[PDB]
This record gives sequence, structure tokens and C-alpha cells, in this order.
Amino acid sequence: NEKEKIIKKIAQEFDENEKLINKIGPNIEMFAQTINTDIQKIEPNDQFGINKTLFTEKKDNNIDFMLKDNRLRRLFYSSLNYDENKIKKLATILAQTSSSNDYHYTLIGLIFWTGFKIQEAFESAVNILTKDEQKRLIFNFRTKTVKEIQENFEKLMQERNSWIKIVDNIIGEYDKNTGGCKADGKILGEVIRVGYEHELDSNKSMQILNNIETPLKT
Repeated sequence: NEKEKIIKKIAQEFDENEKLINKIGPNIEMFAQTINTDIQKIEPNDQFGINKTLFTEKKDNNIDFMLKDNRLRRLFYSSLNYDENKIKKLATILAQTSSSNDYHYTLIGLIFWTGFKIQEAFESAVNILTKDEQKRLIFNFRTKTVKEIQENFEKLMQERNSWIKIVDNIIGEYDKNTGGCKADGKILGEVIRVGYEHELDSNKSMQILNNIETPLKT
């Protein structure tokens, strides 16, 4: 009954893994469907204002990636739950920022970058955690690993939500007219830089992803 002992433990690990997975499984299925629905959307011809008429080509690499690639623009739109009004409003707000040293272009770029990188990490995690993979986790992994993965997934969900809140706060400065930024594109750039540049962080997302990926290659 070394056998009986091991069998009881295995049955308990299946039971507890399943509860951990059941916490994220319904969500992942919804997110996968939502992602597919966003991918199928027709982008408007104006690209919600994220085009070369409003953001000059060749000022920032991350701006240029957005101007050039509709799939990176789709990621950025999905990073904001494809809220069209919000996307258009942000784009309008950004296209009127200004500065002396052109740094506003770097800030614009890091905003676009942060959004498409967070959504890319999020969608990769969603795409990796298929039903088959979830079943693989339940039946073949120690409960400690399954817990780390489930909680790292919830962490990634939160990163994404904190990113949305940053954008909401940036729009909020403009709506409040902080420092009279509505009338001055330089004031607006500085409002956004000082309030929010340090807040931008797609590195954390991508590390959380890597920590979900590395146990899975087992």
C-alpha cells in the first residue's frame, strides 16, 4: 500500500487541479471568442485616427510599426477592449501633443508599444491555455505548478486592466483640462509624460507570460 498511498495523493491532485483550472477556464473560453471576434472586425479606412495624416511617419519606431502593420493596430485596439470611441478619443488626444525636443513622439510610441505588447502577451497566454492544455495540466502536473500558472494568468488579466486604467486616466486629464492642456499641446505632452510614462510597463506582462510558458514545455 505504497500504491494505495500514491493513488490517494494523485486523486487529490486531480480534484484540486480541476478547481484551480475551473477558476480561469470559463474566462479563457470567453477571451478566445472575443479575440477571434476582434480579428474578424473590419478596420475603418481612417484607422481611428492612427494614420500618417495625424502622426508623422519616421519620428518614432513604435509609431511607424503602428502605421505600417494592421495586426499591431488590431492588438492595440483589443488592448482597450476594442472600445471604438475610446480608441478614437485617445488617438485624437495623442495627435495634438507637442514638445520642444520631440520627446512627445517617443511617449506616443511607448503608449502604442505598451498596449500592443500587453495584448500580445495576454493573447499568447490565452492561446497556450487551450482546453487540451488545461486537461493536460489537471492530469499530469503537481498542484503547486497548476496554482502558479492559474495565479500568473489572473496576474496577466490584472496587468491588462491596469493598462486600461492608465489610458482612462490619460483621457481623464484631457477631460479635466489639467493645466489647460486642452489649449496647449506642450502642456498636454508634459501632463501625460509626468503623470504616466513611469506607469507604462509591458515588461511585467511579458515576464508573467514567460513564467506561464516555462512550466508548460515539460
